[PDB]
Amino acid sequence: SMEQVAMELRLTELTRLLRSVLDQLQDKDPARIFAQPVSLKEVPDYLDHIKHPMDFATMRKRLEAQGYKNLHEFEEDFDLIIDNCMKYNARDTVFYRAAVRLRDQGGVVLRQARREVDSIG
Repeated sequence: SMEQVAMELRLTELTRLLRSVLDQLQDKDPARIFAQPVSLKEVPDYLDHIKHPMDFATMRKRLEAQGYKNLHEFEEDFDLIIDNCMKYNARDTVFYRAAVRLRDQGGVVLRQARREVDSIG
């Protein structure tokens, strides 16, 4: 149908905008702490602690399959990255601190993203 195509074009354009958001958030992680999944070879107990691991490469795979239907879904995954880290790592660690700084800096980007998603529809 033509309606199905129009819906698909909307999803494609959301995917465009989420890719730009993802790039901007990942620049706020210059140490690349959140770039890849926590290695289960190197942290063998991780899944005992963290039930839904997340990282920027995993988000990018979902994004490129157009697997985010709305900004809420994308933010859910970003918040997992931060929240998983702040639970597994203690306050005094470079990991925890990196997450706090990513959260704080990403907030600004996500605030305007929400306006753009609503604005463009």
